[PDB]
Amino acid sequence: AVASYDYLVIGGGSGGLASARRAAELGARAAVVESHKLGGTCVNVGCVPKKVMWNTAVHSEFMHDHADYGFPSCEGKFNWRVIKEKRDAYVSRLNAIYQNNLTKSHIEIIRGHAAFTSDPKPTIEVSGKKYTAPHILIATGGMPSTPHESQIPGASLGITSDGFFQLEELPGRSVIVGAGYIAVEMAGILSALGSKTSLMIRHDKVLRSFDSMISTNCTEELENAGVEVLKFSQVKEVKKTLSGLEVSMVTAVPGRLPVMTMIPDVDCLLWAIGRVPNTKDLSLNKLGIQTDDKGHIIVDEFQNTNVKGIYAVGDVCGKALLTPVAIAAGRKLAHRLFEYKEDSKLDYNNIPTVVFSHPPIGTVGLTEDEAIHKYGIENVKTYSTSFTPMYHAVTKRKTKCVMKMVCANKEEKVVGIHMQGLGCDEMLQGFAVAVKMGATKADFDNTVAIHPTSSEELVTLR
Amino acid sequence: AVASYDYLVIGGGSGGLASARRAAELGARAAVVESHKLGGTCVNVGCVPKKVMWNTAVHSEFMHDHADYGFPSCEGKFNWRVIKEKRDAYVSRLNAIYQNNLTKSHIEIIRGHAAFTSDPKPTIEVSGKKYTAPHILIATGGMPSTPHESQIPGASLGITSDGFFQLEELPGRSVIVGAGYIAVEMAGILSALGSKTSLMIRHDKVLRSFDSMISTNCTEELENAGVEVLKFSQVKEVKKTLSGLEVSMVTAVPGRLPVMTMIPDVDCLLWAIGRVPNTKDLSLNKLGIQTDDKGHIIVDEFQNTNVKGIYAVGDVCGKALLTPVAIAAGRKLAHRLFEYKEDSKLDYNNIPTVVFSHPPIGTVGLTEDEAIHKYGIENVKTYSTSFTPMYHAVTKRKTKCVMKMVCANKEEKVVGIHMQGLGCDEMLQGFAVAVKMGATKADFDNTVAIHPTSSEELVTLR
Ligand SMILES: Cc1cc2nc3c(=O)[nH]c(=O)nc-3n(C[C@H](O)[C@H](O)[C@H](O)COP(=O)(O)OP(=O)(O)OC[C@H]3O[C@@H](n4cnc5c(N)ncnc54)[C@H](O)[C@@H]3O)c2cc1C
Ligand SMILES: Cc1cc2nc3c(=O)[nH]c(=O)nc-3n(C[C@H](O)[C@H](O)[C@H](O)COP(=O)(O)OP(=O)(O)OC[C@H]3O[C@@H](n4cnc5c(N)ncnc54)[C@H](O)[C@@H]3O)c2cc1C
Ligand SMILES: *SC[C@H](NC(=O)CC[C@H](N)C(=O)O)C(=O)NCC(=O)O
Ligand SMILES: *SC[C@H](NC(=O)CC[C@H](N)C(=O)O)C(=O)NCC(=O)O
Repeated sequence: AVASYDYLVIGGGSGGLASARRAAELGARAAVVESHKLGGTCVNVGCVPKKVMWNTAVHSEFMHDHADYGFPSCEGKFNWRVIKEKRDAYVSRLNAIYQNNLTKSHIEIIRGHAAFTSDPKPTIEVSGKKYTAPHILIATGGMPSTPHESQIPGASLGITSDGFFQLEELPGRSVIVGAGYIAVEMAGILSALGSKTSLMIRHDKVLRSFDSMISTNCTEELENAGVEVLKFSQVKEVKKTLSGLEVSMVTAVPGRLPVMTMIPDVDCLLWAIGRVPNTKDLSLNKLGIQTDDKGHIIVDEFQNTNVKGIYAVGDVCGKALLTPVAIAAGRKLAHRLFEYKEDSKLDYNNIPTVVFSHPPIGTVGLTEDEAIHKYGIENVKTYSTSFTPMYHAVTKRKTKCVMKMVCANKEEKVVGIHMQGLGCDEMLQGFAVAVKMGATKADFDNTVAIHPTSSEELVTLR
Repeated sequence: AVASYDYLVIGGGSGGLASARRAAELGARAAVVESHKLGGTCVNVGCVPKKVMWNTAVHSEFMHDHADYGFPSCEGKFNWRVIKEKRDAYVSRLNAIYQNNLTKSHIEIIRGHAAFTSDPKPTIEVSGKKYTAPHILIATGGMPSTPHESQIPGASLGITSDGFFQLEELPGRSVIVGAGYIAVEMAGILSALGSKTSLMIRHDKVLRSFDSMISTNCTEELENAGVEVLKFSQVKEVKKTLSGLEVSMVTAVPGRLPVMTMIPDVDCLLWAIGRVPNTKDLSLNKLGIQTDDKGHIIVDEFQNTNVKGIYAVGDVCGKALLTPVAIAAGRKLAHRLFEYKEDSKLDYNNIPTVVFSHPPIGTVGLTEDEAIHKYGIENVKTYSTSFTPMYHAVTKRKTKCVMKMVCANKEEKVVGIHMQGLGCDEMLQGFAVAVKMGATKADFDNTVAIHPTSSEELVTLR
């Protein structure tokens, strides 16, 4: 027997939840399949617990300033277990909320692991029961990458971001491998909270896909906060020792000779080297659904797979791996399918990003170099500033704020905004709305500043 | 003898500095007259020292959360003298910077008090020396209002915001009189830093000129932080006592009878009841320059006075009493006069405001009621939310975030944004650029959210 629905969603994370909820608002008879915990990566091992830990780190960093602001110093050690328990309770509250959001919307929850069957009409099986719909969304997300043993013997002795959220104590000594935003965020949290932390990167700077100003500044800020940035460095082997692990590293700086270094007494080795899509056990081959060589589901601009009636959104597709992107793509898809809006799709240009470094980073649009490639060097003008926020006027510890505006053509259309500094996490959203609207530099300069803030610096560049 | 300039600016605060510096860039031979300290109210007794004290208060409030975030509590008393000295040093650094900005621009600094003379050609005298120009800008600012003794005997025993910045110790007991932003900010700082604080207001709520949602929320947040809000209350008399002052108050709540209350043992009585323009000793009558009954210089939309070749900007005109407004009006005036741009003027609509309450307030555009008056009730739609920021997921202390979007007509043009919450101080600027550009609700909803932030709530209202 086969149960039929209007909409079957595989995965109860950001993209699947949002798409199912919007489809149900439009009248669809929907079901969500979930093998683990509702909320997916965002709620359980991603956005939310990361942010709680960032808030904890931020608090610690600021308290380094308590005597400078007139208070007796706070000479106190952090207790990781206290915040771990509170973080876990919050996650549990969210799991309950998202379950209720589906129930209240009359969306069926199917608990178990879905795979496709060979039925020519697309059908899935979950725990030996079959389900079909004219519309099936694959929203199964991804998972952290780990090196293979054949490449890096002992790599399984390391953990990933998933294991980070299972830690019950602060590691004394941490080595984070990677140079992307997850690596940066994890290193900054562990160091702020008192771990002796190193960040191992393949080149000279972190965040190399970001604007050059951000890549440079973020690297410098990491070092100024006490993160040891191990440049031009790669892990060759990991061994268990009486104390933690020993990491064998090769460093090969341009202009120097390669050198092997052992890093002893490592408590936490964290691989933050990429993400792999969760498609291996879906039985995609039974329907000929197209993937790349990494396992990502291939889609068009409307989130269609190569198979009629099958769609994919979110991290499983490998493009713009953010919660709001999964959500927006899922909602736009629901309006296309169930409101019949044939042009409903997500625009992947001008998606804003925040990285929860110390201080945070915000970016939207094109890097300076991307704009030069697109528009021509003679047709791009940048404006930038660097300053110390007035929060630090009275402190011995310092952080900087850097801002860059990238403008194109005679009208100076704002095609990119890039910044790092106190407040940049909350500052970016509104600027992203202006950029999406096609703001020019004149539109910024025509807006009266708010004083005293960091944000006014973006409307007073000259 | 009379020295001639292209541009004479009376007052070296925000408006005068900015206008003189822009005129000099355009080639004007300019001079600034200043009787006290360069930087005016902004640097010396306003924006900057207020913000330092807000940062100090904010730090204190957050440290109330230190144990909840896993650290041993910070059981420590504040030392006002520590931050007072650091604040004063910062002010001195700024005085030196603005002096240098004028010198580097080849702007003459004339030290002393200016007044007009009776010369038919507009001329000023400073320390017995006369100066003239075809263009004279009056940018003399204002000062705090204090009640007259004939109205409130003993009112001179109180202080104003000026005296707040001279305090050398934390008052044990403070009573702040007023219901506008300065009163709110001063009460919140004094209470956060440990003073037993009352805020005395004439009606039921603070910030009555702001959107109703903000007025309500700000009042509630003050009370939840421990500020005693004395509603429907007015000072009748002040007397010196062996301990501080005794404030005689009359309270007259609608539906109840009036009652007299003595408030004993008050260390600081702070009048925050308004601002008066600094025009009494300018000898404006010698040239027939027009003022209102409160002393404000009357201007047109181009900052012209009623006398050819004489202009006014900033607080002396009584409209939109903010530093960036003075600056922008002064710069626009310089382009009009010295670049010959006859349409160069400041648009006073859609000026954004932040109030440094706890948490901060941001607003731009029309209140809901102003929009209903302008557009008609049937043509205004509001969207709002209220939530607890995730910073407080792990804390026993709570603050709320409230947000309101005011939309007009079928297209839902965003004509007002109003919020209070963590981050709102840095969040508003970019939204103000969108509003100034004529954003509609669709423009907001077309912008991809940034997660997890408070700011995303403004682009996901339904
Ligand atoms: C450490 C970390 C920090 C991050 N920080 C941020 C950030 O600050 N902001 C941001 O916007 N993004 C951030 N992200 C990215 C964001 O979490 C992801 O982009 C988003 O969760 C992806 O949503 P999704 O719906 O594609 O997949 P997921 O949320 O991963 O959901 C997929 C769901 O499918 C389920 N599932 C998988 N296969 C099956 C199957 N066959 N049958 C049934 N169920 C199945 C899984 O159990 C899971 O619940 C972060 C991620 C990580 C790991
Ligand atoms: C407590 C407080 C907090 C504030 N908070 C903020 C805030 O957070 N953000 C914001 O944008 N605004 C804030 N403001 C308002 C802002 O400070 C003022 O709007 C701005 O300083 C006004 O600038 P101005 O140039 O008009 O006048 P002023 O800065 O007052 O400058 C006038 C100058 O003229 C000089 N002067 C006066 N008469 C003469 C004379 N005849 N001859 C020579 N010199 C003379 C004075 O000494 C002074 O230096 C605050 C103000 C106060 C008091
Ligand atoms: S961490 C869980 C995610 N929540 C959000 O990203 C907030 C979404 C906004 N409230 C919005 O866009 O409405 C999530 O996965 N949400 C799925 C959902 O259905 O909201
Ligand atoms: S508190 C002194 C004031 N500074 C600002 O308001 C910052 C101004 C911005 N940097 C800008 O608009 O450029 C001030 O009074 N400034 C006068 C000046 O000439 O900047």
